[PDB]
Amino acid sequence: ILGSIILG
Amino acid sequence: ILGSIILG
Repeated sequence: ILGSIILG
Repeated sequence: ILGSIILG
C-alpha cells in the first residue's frame, strides 16, 4: 500500500 | 499517488 512494494 | 491509498 501507499506505493510501496514492501507494504503493498 | 493519484489520491489512492494503494498507490500512494
